[PDB]
Amino acid sequence: LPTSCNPSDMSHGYVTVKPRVRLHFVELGSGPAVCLCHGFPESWYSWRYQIPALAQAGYRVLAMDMKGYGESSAPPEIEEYCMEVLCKEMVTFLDKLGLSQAVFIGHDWGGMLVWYMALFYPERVRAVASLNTPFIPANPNMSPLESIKANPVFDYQLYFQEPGVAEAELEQNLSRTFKSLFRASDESVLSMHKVCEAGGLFVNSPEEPSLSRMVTEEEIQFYVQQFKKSGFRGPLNWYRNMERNWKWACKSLGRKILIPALMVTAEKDFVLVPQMSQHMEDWIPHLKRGHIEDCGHWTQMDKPTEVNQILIKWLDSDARN
Ligand SMILES: CCS(=O)(=O)n1ccc2cc(C(=O)NCc3ccc(NS(=O)(=O)C4CC4)cc3C(F)(F)F)ccc21
Repeated sequence: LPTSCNPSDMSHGYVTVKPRVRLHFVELGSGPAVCLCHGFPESWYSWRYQIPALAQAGYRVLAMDMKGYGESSAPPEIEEYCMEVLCKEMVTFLDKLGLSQAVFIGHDWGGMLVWYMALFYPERVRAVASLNTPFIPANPNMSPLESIKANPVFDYQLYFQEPGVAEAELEQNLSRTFKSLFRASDESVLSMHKVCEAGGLFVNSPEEPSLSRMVTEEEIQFYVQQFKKSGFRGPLNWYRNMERNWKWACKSLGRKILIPALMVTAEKDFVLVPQMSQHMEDWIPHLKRGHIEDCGHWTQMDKPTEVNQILIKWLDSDARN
């Protein structure tokens, strides 16, 4: 396994981007700035195996707690977690740190964020990479309800819409929540089908799940502590802005993303499947690719060595000049 991170041994940074919104991050290394942006429901610590490797490779790594998570502010309002707001906060973040650009690397919902940073704020994005999450143009004549409603692997996302409902389930037992979610693809205890009909993500999963081969008890306990601070409302709110996000995305008009870009697919991610990235080169002329076999949704901890190799090779060729 690559070198990991001990939270107590990190430099912790805090930037107040607006009076009630402060973003926390950890920072390691010297060199071009690289901002890592985690997904749902994760932490800066999801990048624990990349942070040392990227610093050693000659980068200044900034690994965020995204809005709603960890030591970052978690306002309760849904609209505080739309992509327009979140992106403009990340621009302010760069402004406050005095960074003209950074490389943005995201996974999951953080991958969605870094694509829209590249699309709308390219002057601030040196280069962009996404783990798992594709860049899909907005169709200015089609409702975000129709698309998700089709693919049955997206049913749990409907369960996540009504405020308070999934929160109660996810907050009931945090240790069970993280052990149930953070599993390799072959170790899954969840069906992402008729979650609503089942009446919950965990209705039919072990009350005392085993520990995945991917994670230690101590690592699970770090997530548990973190989610004691603000719980799951802020995190879930990222899923509750589909219409708002679509309307914003439509404002890009025809425009392409013309900066250096990297799309990394994960063979065993059965939600964010590799095929969803097909034809991204139509919108992103300088796209490069990587692909990780035997890799489920939790890319950084499932295949940390492979992630590190792919990102370092791409950073050295395409982000440093
Ligand atoms: C085309 C972009 S998009 O489709 O709108 N999109 C962009 C980002 C994005 C994220 C999620 C998400 O649920 N991510 C969380 C997630 C994502 C995946 C899985 N598990 S799985 O069943 O896919 C496994 C890989 C086999 C579980 C979970 C969860 F909810 F439990 F945390 C879903 C959709 C997302």
